[PDB]
This record gives sequence, C-alpha cells and structure tokens, in this order.
Amino acid sequence: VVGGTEAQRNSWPSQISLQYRSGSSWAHTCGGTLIRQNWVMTAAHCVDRELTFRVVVGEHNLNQNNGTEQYVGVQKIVVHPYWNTDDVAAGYDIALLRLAQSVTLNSYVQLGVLPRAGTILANNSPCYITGWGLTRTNGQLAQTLQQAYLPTVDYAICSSSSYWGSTVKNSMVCAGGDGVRSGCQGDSGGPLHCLVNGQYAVHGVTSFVSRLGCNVTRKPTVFTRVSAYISWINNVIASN
Ligand SMILES: [Ca+2]
Repeated sequence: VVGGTEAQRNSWPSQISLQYRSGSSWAHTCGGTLIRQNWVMTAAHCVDRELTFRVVVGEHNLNQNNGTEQYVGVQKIVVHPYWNTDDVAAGYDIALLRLAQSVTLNSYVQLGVLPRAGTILANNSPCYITGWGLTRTNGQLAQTLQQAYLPTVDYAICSSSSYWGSTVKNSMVCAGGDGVRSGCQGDSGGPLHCLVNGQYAVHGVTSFVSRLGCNVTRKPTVFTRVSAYISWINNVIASN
C-alpha cells in the first residue's frame, strides 16, 4: 500500500497473508480474505505458479510474533475456469483456496462480509485497501498492515480514455487514482473494504496497477468486482 497508515491490530480481521516456501523460509506474496473457516478468496494471478503455499490468519507484523497468528496449509486451489495468465485485463482474477484445516475465529480472525450479487457502488464510495505490499513503487514490503482510504471511480469514468480505457471491464472496481495512495505488488488478492449501510463489506480483490508505477494519477488501482462472482463462489464452496 503506497501512502498508507498502519492499521490497528483488530481493525480488518478478515485479512490474511498468502505466503510461499522460499528455501527453508516462508515469504509473503499476496493478500487474501477469509470467507469461511476453511476458505480463502484471493487473485488467480497469485496462484498461477507452481509454489508451495500457506495462509496466515491473525497476522499484524510480518517479521515479529504477534501472539495471535494461526498458520495453515492450502489443500486445494480452484482458479476461475476463464482466467488467462497472459491477459489480466480480460478479468476473472479470482481464486478460492480450501485450507488444510478450519481456523478459530476471535477478535483477530473473522470472516469477511461479501456484497449481495450484482451490487455496484456509487462514484466516490468510501473504501479502504489493506495489505502488506510495497509501500513505494519498486520499494519494499511493509512490516505492519497498512491501510489507505481509496474512494471508488465508477465504470463510466474509469473506462474513459484519460483513465483506463478498454483495459477495465464492468467486472472490475476502480478505486483511488490520486497519485498519492494505491495498492502495489504484494497487495494483490487482498480486500477492498467499502462502507455499505453501516457495515464494511469486501467489494474488491486487488488485481492490477499501471506498468508505469503503483501510485499513478488517473490510474486507479483495479479490483476484481466481488459482486460479479457470488454464484461462482458459492457453487465452488458447495461442491468442494
Ligand atoms: Ca507476526
């Protein structure tokens, strides 16, 4: 997250860290949201590769013990059937992970609330992005969970030529674009929490930013629109 602030430990308890085995260590690669006790939602491009993955719930500081973590393996990865590793702009940047065990819910560890199917936000709706991804373009990961206020940019404005053009589809949410605050590599797969009727619901999955750089004026961070996938989500979860 570029231009963020540290989150309080218990602000965003649906946030997870998606980590892969790197020698004999585990490094952060992506975020994700806990959607059931044994199901994580993340981006398809995070799990494109042949790596060994783990999920950390209850994480606040990547580098230090919090006293709250639960560490769990990934049993099955289900990527969306239309996802094409060579075209992120085509969309379907969404993957569901069945974990090796159920996690225990507590104040650090809660499920993420998902929008009702078809839901579209108004322009300039209040949302926060969270993640441990790079805090500058070509910079480094954060140690502690950062948040940024990142208001929405509706489709008519986001698919306008000054913004994203035809690169963004109606199956995506756009948020931010102020040049100062954004998502960045390592935030991918993570939540966009948006305030709706007094409750924060996860409306996005962080997908892509500009090749020019993470915080680019009029290149808002782009999200997979969670409300476009609600039937797919539930169909996966019933059947696995
Ligand atoms: Ca920790």
